[PDB]
Amino acid sequence: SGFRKMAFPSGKVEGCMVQVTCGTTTLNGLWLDDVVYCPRHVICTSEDMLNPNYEDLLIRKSNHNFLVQAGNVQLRVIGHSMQNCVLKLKVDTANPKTPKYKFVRIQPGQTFSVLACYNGSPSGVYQCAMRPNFTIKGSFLNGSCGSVGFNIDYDCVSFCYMHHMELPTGVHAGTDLEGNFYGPFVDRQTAQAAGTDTTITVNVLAWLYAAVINGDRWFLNRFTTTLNDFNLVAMKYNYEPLTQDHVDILGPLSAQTGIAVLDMCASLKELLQNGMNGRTILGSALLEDEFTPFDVVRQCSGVT
Amino acid sequence: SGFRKMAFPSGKVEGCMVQVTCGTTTLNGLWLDDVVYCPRHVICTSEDMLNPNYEDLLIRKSNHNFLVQAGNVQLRVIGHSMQNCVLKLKVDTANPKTPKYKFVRIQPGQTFSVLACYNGSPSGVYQCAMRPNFTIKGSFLNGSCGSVGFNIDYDCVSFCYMHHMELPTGVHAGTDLEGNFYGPFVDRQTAQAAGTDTTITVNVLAWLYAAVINGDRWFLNRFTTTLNDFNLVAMKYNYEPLTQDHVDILGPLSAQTGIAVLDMCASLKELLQNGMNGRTILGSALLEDEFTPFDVVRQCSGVT
Ligand SMILES: N#CCOc1ccccc1C(=O)NCc1cnsc1
Ligand SMILES: N#CCOc1ccccc1C(=O)NCc1cnsc1
Repeated sequence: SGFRKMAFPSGKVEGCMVQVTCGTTTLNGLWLDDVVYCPRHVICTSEDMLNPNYEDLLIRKSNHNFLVQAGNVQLRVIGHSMQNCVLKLKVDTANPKTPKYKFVRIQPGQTFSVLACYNGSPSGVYQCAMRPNFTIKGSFLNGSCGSVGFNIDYDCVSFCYMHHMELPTGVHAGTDLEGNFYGPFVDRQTAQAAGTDTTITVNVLAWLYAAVINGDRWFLNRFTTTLNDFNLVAMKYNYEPLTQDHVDILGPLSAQTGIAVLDMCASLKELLQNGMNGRTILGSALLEDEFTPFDVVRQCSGVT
Repeated sequence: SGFRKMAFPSGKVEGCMVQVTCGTTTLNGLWLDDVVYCPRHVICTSEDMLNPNYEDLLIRKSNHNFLVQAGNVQLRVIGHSMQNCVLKLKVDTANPKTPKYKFVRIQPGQTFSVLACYNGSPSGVYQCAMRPNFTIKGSFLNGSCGSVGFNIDYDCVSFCYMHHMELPTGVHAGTDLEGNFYGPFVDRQTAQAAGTDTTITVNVLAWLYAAVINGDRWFLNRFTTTLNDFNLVAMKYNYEPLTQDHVDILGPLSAQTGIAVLDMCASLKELLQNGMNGRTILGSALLEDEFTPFDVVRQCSGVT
């Protein structure tokens, strides 16, 4: 019993964190096999950040200009390339701590763990979610660029995110491990406002099932609704539209608790229309949306 | 920018997790040097849990009865002892992944990271706090016993907690690494109700400073208070009394933000007397108390 914002064990990802220096800029890199992956803005100076031409800037850089340090030992750069907004630094040594891995581009609503690093060293681990506006509400300071988001399936690490920047509103933007940004963000110091931060409806439902399982049942009501009715209510409150796909994904939670998905929707509907009235659900005074139906099933079953 | 419930990187602790089996019971163990530490209720059967005499139960167990498995390889038990509520299994091999470590008994209000394990394998990491009633609001299922709480200071892991049980109210009880329970809990299936779960006042103040630093300032008011006045308000709301020691601990946060500790207390006082009025602080609708003044300083400065 008990429900917590749980991150994956970070050991496998710690073994990949390196420090990348180019000129005076120092950020983090991800070392998998003989390749070190890092944000391309490592090649920029504070004067370049406003409007950089990365192709032009990269002409001035050679293999010896990128200083890669794994722990306290220097890695030899035998090649470099730019793929979208990341740099791939071919080193002469394969990372001996390289776990089994995949590079996946996740959808908004999916959650992942972030290993926050500074100067190639891990400082903390926390759980995140790709917001519907393609931002992440991380906790990142200057020098955190290069830190990665990830999911683990027993022994395989699926890298999904790499941190690149903080928007003027304090939220975060980054790429997948192919260098493609999530959303419309560009790696330059320009006007980039985020879109509507809507609530992940399927994740709030999953978190309501996690509360029923753990004993919090005060919010269960005598009502039901239809998908269309609930969606009219969800539109008003800036909640993502719930689809039949989301209902099917909530299937094993509905099955375990014996509460039909549309019944839980009518509970969510009343909570939106009436508030919590000073009460709490899983020790939280607001409707949590950063646990997927999969995270609930994993945490509640004990998947290792 | 951004403030998250951040856990320490778990790699160093993952390298210590082993599986301990005694008869039909299987729980987790912590392998440091040539010693495997685990809860003593590993020697109990479901029939013993009601009223066990661990000294008597232990007479029937020999070195070969405790099956220690580090990863997929078996560890040889060359000795066993009981220290309070833990068992120390002397193995023939020192753990080659033993980090620098200390065993510390923490006070209530202190926070730590938990590495939740099942069958010796880590499944998740989250941040906890020793509640003022000596319980922890963890996320633990059957077989999670043996999972440990910890803090890291650069390279040294301070082990502070080992999970032992779940009280009938769904909260958790456990020991320090010497086997001494936090609070009055006993490792038996008996009536054990928790005391008042008061709010950690110094941690709410620290979290209010973390919000000011990160841009959330709506709650800052034109008022101030005295320690005695604030404490009368804190008594009413089941908040821990604030001491001059807590004021001094909040010194660097007060210094960085330029907001006197007693001014932040009057902000906390108004928030307690008037509620949040549907607003949020650091994306939370309730006053967070599981970040110490040290955690705020660490997260906001980027200590690796
Ligand atoms: N605002 C802002 C940028 O500062 C940061 C704050 C938090 C996390 C990362 C950075 C960071 O180091 N970005 C560097 C950068 C990215 N694209 S052009 C320069
Ligand atoms: N209620 C209850 C116990 O079940 C648990 C739930 C969550 C975490 C641990 C346990 C657990 O395995 N305790 C075993 C135990 C501890 N002392 S006598 C038997």
